[PDB]
Amino acid sequence: EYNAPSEIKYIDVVNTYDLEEEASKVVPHGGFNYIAGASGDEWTKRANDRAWKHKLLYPRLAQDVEAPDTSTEILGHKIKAPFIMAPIAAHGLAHTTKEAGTARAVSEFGTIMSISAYSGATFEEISEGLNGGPRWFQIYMAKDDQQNRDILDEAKSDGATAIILTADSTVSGNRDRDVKNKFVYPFGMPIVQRYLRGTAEGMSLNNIYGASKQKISPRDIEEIAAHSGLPVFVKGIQHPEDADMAIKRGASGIWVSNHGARQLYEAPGSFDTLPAIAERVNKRVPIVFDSGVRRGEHVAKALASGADVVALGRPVLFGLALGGWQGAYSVLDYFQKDLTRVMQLTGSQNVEDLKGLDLFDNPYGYEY
Amino acid sequence: EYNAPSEIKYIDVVNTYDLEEEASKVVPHGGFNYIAGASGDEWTKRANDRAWKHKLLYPRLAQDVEAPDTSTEILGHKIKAPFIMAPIAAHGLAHTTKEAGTARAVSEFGTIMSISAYSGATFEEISEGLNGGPRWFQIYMAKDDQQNRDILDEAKSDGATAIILTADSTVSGNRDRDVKNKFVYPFGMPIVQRYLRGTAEGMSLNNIYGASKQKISPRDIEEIAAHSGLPVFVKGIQHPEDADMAIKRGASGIWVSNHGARQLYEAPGSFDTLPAIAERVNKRVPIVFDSGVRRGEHVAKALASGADVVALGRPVLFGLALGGWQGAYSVLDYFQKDLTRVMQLTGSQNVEDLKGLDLFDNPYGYEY
Ligand SMILES: Cc1cc2nc3c(=O)[nH]c(=O)nc-3n(C[C@H](O)[C@H](O)[C@H](O)COP(=O)(O)O)c2cc1C
Ligand SMILES: Cc1cc2nc3c(=O)[nH]c(=O)nc-3n(C[C@H](O)[C@H](O)[C@H](O)COP(=O)(O)O)c2cc1C
Repeated sequence: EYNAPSEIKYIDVVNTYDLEEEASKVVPHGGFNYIAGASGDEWTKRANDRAWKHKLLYPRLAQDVEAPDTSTEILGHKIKAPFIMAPIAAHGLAHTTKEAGTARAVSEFGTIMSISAYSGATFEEISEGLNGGPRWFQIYMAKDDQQNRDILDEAKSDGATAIILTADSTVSGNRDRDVKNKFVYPFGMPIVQRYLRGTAEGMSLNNIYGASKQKISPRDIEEIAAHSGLPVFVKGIQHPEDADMAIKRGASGIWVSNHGARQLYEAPGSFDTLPAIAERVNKRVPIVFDSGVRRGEHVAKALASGADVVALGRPVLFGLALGGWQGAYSVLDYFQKDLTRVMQLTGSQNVEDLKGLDLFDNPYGYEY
Repeated sequence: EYNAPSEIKYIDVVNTYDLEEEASKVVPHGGFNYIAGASGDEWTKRANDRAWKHKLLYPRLAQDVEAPDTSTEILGHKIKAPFIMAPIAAHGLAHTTKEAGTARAVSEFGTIMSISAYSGATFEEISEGLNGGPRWFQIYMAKDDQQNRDILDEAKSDGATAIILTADSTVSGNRDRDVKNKFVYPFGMPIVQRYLRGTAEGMSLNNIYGASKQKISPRDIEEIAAHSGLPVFVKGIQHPEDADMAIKRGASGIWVSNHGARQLYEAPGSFDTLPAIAERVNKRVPIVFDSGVRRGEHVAKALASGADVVALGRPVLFGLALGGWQGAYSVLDYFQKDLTRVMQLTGSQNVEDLKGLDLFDNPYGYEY
């Protein structure tokens, strides 16, 4: 009973904020609000966005720069721009082509697709979209150790070159939109088919987050690392002590995130947590940053603040919310062009130069 | 004319500070004061030392650590401990075995030897002491481009795997001890003789530095890197902007140093400059730190603050004075054992763990 959009077209992206309102006049109310919403009254989602005004870019003059190069390398992948696709469940809420549609955009653009444990697409559907493109697999710890062995084997057979252990979701955030809407996922998770015992449709949202491992410990990071023989990112980190713990427990990367503000409420905007984590990590492993990236300036500010790449989420999905629809390859291309402008105006010839930018401290915050 | 010590023996190093007074009993007065002294009234040499009290280590308990590993890697060299030998002129002022004695200690210990352009030993004599051990060559640039190509070609043919461009000595520091003692070198410098016309023997350091290039520019960093095809460190950096510049001009490493306080007077202690430089470098290239390292705690604090390795200077030369290669070796062994203790008490199993340490800010400074 779910009428997702199915039209395929390029979009002229002026900015990613307008993509949210664009789509809701076939684009189902409950699924839109599942994608767009966040915990509580969404103050921490607003914080993710307003945090970018805390540290401001300087234009830099006569820097001897032209035709900036956005390419970078992470864990042996050369990628077209320093952004990857974040792992997101249930892309079928946004478009009938679901994760296969996103994978084709990501692969055709030339970056890394992160595949959610809660994908609505089969791997063979996602694989058809990827057409050999690089992919990382995101897992939740299962209570059942055999389920963890089986899903790590699945990801490795499926050509994953890293595992993303999302650790910030041991229970659901207080997602008021989903509660008020009495939102139920309308389709299955053909990858985690080994846990929910009864039915997937008969479980709303509280019973599925509950279904996964709550008692994750550093030993789980050690055991994923040992079993997989792949680099493991720990995703959801906001406190520097968790970054040190994760690296000591064998993580190969730190993924700074608050899950798009969909988890803990009345927490900091994700960008505000990044410098303290980067200083603690002190180059030991690569850092991925997400939660609120909407502009080229945000990609630059994350790199200047210690991230190696950012991950994109909601703007890429925007095949849905509020008005008439937009989000895909056009969105990836927008971010690459947007970043190229920012590189030219900050004196940055290449992605390494972005990592050396000094930012202006704005103590007044958003209202200035 | 100059009766340097010649005895070869191991020494029991309680601390490296006591080596200074002990070396003053065996090294002729002029040469001793050339090694020990610094600019002006030595306030910035004292600052180098007192800066270590600005950021204090925490003991950490129940950290599940035993038998810490001090090994690390820099620019594809596995080394026994995260310290290398700093390039120091004229080792024959300390011991008759001169740079060959230092080279033997460094290669026997298992780290990298840095060769001063103002060595009193030939590449051949140093090569014999190294017995295949890794070496980096420190250039004091000639004004003549062809002499630079020749020096660089000789160093690379001798087996250099990096070039160190020392840029902080375009003129001498105000070294009052050497002025008062009317210090002149008592022997020749075979590597740079080509541009001294005569011999370094009987020359002041003013006149030797005066022969090297004053008008060093970013183009010089580019041209050394292009000609050598070796990674180039820029040495003497204390301001983060020079780090950004050096990297944009093709440096493969930043070497944070104030030359052991022998150059600009009434400048900060070197360790106080490190964090700002590390934050600006932001992982782009490796950082070597020097100027005042005397204890294992100093090695740990440098790594915690963004350095990949430190370079050792005066203490090693004082060891050479007191025991030739075995005395110099005794000092390197002291630093390795000293660091191992500090790793155990800080909860550090390996060198990467040291990079993740938080330090206590001491705003009272030395007198507390
Ligand atoms: C609709 C939606 C579903 C998500 N599902 C997952 C998930 O399955 N796995 C996961 O690790 N994170 C998940 N996240 C979090 C994202 O990986 C990412 O952290 C977030 O989208 C970044 O915030 P932004 O999209 O507002 O920039 C989801 C986020 C959204 C918006
Ligand atoms: C006696 C002496 C001679 C030095 N000669 C050189 C030199 O030839 N080349 C160079 O790059 N630095 C030279 N330096 C600086 C060292 O590389 C290094 O920065 C310094 O020894 C670090 O300070 P510390 O020994 O007090 O810890 C010299 C230092 C000393 C003590």
